[PDB]
Amino acid sequence: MRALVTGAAGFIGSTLVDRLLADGHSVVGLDNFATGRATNLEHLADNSAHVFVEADIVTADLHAILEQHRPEVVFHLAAQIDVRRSVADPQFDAAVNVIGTVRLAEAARQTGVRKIVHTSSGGSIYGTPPEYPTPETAPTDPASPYAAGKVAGEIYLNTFRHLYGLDCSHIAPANVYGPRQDPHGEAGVVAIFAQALLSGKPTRVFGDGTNTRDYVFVDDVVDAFVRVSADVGGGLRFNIGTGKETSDRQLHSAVAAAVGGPDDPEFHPPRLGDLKRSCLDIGLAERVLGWRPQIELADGVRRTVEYFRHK
Amino acid sequence: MRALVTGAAGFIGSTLVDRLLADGHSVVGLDNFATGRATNLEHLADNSAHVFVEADIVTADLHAILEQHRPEVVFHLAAQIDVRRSVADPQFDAAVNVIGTVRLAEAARQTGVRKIVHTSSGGSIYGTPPEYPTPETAPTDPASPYAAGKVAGEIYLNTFRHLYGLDCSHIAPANVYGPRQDPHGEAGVVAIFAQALLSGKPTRVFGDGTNTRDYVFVDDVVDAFVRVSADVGGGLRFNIGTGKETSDRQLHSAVAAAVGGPDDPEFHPPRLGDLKRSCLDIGLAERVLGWRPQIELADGVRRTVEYFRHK
Ligand SMILES: NC(=O)c1ccc[n+]([C@@H]2O[C@H](COP(=O)([O-])OP(=O)(O)OC[C@H]3O[C@@H](n4cnc5c(N)ncnc54)[C@H](O)[C@@H]3O)[C@@H](O)[C@H]2O)c1
Ligand SMILES: NC(=O)c1ccc[n+]([C@@H]2O[C@H](COP(=O)([O-])OP(=O)(O)OC[C@H]3O[C@@H](n4cnc5c(N)ncnc54)[C@H](O)[C@@H]3O)[C@@H](O)[C@H]2O)c1
Ligand SMILES: CC(=O)N[C@H]1[C@@H](OP(=O)(O)OP(=O)(O)OC[C@H]2O[C@@H](n3ccc(=O)[nH]c3=O)[C@H](O)[C@@H]2O)O[C@H](CO)[C@H](O)[C@@H]1O
Ligand SMILES: CC(=O)N[C@H]1[C@@H](OP(=O)(O)OP(=O)(O)OC[C@H]2O[C@@H](n3ccc(=O)[nH]c3=O)[C@H](O)[C@@H]2O)O[C@H](CO)[C@H](O)[C@@H]1O
Repeated sequence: MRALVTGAAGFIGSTLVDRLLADGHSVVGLDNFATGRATNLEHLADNSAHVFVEADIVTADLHAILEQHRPEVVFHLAAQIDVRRSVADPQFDAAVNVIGTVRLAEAARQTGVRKIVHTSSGGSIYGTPPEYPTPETAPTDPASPYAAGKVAGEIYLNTFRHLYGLDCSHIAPANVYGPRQDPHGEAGVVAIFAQALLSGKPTRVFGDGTNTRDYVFVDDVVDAFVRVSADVGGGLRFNIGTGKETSDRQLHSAVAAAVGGPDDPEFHPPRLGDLKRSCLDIGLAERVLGWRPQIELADGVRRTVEYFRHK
Repeated sequence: MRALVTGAAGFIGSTLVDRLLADGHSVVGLDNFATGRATNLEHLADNSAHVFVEADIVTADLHAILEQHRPEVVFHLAAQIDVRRSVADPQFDAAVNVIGTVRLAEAARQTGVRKIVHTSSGGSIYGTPPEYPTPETAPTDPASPYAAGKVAGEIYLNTFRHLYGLDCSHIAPANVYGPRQDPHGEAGVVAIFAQALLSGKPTRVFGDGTNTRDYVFVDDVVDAFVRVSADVGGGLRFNIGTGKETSDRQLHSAVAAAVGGPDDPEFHPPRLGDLKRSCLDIGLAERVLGWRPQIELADGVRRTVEYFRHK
């Protein structure tokens, strides 16, 4: 197939590009390097099955781009990713995550694209649901602008599906970690911890450290994207996680172990916009896509620390 | 109270301004005249309790405006209102209806505003719903970009409510009609019919004329805004309608009978994005707010025709 990946210079995006190429697809990457990194794609310089387009999804002529490249599937991973940043500038977050998605859908519906695979946020969209692990049937209740824009994006794509029959599915990951996650990013606790502990710099947890997340390895997430790209799960969201909770404090201990040395984080005040608890029910992805996560946290953390050592 | 009404130069907006003035409130009207008309407010030239601000919610410094006027309640009626226009340019519709709402909320949460009363769209947000009349508990399923943006607007305001305790309620009217509705657009069937039939100009219905809507009179809708402005229904949507379905053809007959001319509309192709049926369950507004619609269609049509006769 011809595939186009927005956010392709990023952590999950670049990993997805690699998988698609390995599966024998031709892949257009698109990114504006807001948070992405050239080194994430540098290995592809001589691969003729890959073409990279620098473009801002907010302002670029996406119609022209899609008309030129004719992707069958668009994997949409370009986004403002930081919850705290979304609180500080909700307009900017909404422009990238909502307007950007709308512009892409409008371009795609006119250029013969079969399907857009959206990236939602399984971690943030549910808020404080009565059910953990949380199924997709649980009402959304975003408590950050980031979460709100992600929901908004799903809704718009569902709208384009009704209007034009432009197919869509929403990949809703939990907390994704692994090789290529930015060590110096504002988000990405595993990368942050690995970076800090390997350089013997201070680390911190927020609140009393009891916040929980559902940590899912990047390769597992990438596999879900691939599975959902087919003519399946139309207009549906799929939670992509492990369905297991790890506290901030427990994760610190797990990274500290893999790195070796001290397990002694500082305790800082809670961050406005951050949920206290997150855990995804992944039953639908299994029943519908045949998808199951392969990597357990211990194994994944090893692989991640391994990566950060080599760099 | 100190009120601010966005979309104040518009149909519902100007009518709401009048009501708030009549109730003894001070009112700041805000509009950019995208679809609003100065003539809707000209009667206030020498009214001592209204001040007008010409501003675009997408780009103006709303922070400074709200800082100056310190409104307790913002009635948010500024929007791109045409479903077909939203299909033709979903980006523009999203910019006004989503980005504008976000900018407003972000300004409001910083300027001590107590509550934003949002205008959703009870007619469009449910798409094709499971049942008619449709209650607020029915899932949203927008099938036009306009509908999608209204849903997104609700969600963002709920988010700001979580973040900052900036209160919000969502007025979700059906199909509003009455004096001051612009007769020169493609939206606002009652006004379009009334002016055309009065002038002996051609009229049209779309498809086979069987589309139904729930026609609710502007004065009733305005009363709902007033009631919900108090500390009641935080984070909730209220359907505002009559719970009665009238077909396009039936509506044309009603307007023609009031005008007194022929009842012979042209039939034009169906409009992409337009739902076939709309009917709202108004039980929640009745219980919580004590709101009930007073004006039946026949009465409302008469009042509307008479406004256009003398204008
Ligand atoms: N990492 C997680 O835990 C996680 C889980 C759920 C959702 N997500 C979603 O996954 C996607 C990828 O995130 P990531 O973890 O790889 O982070 P990332 O920052 O590495 O990737 C995001 C990419 O989008 C690009 N981008 C941002 N704004 C853009 C714009 N206006 N135009 C073009 N490109 C733009 C960035 O430059 C970057 O390369 C995002 O949609 C994110 O919201 C991430
Ligand atoms: N008429 C209906 O049947 C109905 C029912 C449900 C929802 N609504 C909502 O009610 C509200 C009022 O609509 P209406 O029927 O009075 O239509 P209208 O066009 O008369 O009023 C909308 C007003 O918003 C203003 N506006 C638009 N974009 C703006 C911007 N960027 N900055 C500032 N002002 C801007 C317009 O100039 C206009 O005065 C809208 O939010 C509409 O979506 C209407
Ligand atoms: C629950 C939730 O909304 N999850 C989403 C959110 O992740 P988060 O915003 O939760 O990601 P993050 O890596 O910033 O935080 C994860 C966890 O680690 C903790 N922490 C973080 C940094 C640090 O130095 N120390 C520390 O303890 C933090 O308190 C939290 O409980 O955004 C991601 C994109 O960026 C994804 O969309 C996730 O699905
Ligand atoms: C069901 C629905 O989504 N309703 C919403 C939508 O109204 P609509 O988009 O339904 O409003 P409209 O006045 O454009 O059309 C109402 C009805 O009148 C018919 N018609 C219209 C014009 C004409 O010349 N002849 C004719 O027959 C049309 O086929 C439709 O069935 O948008 C409004 C804002 O603008 C509100 O948000 C409404 O809640």
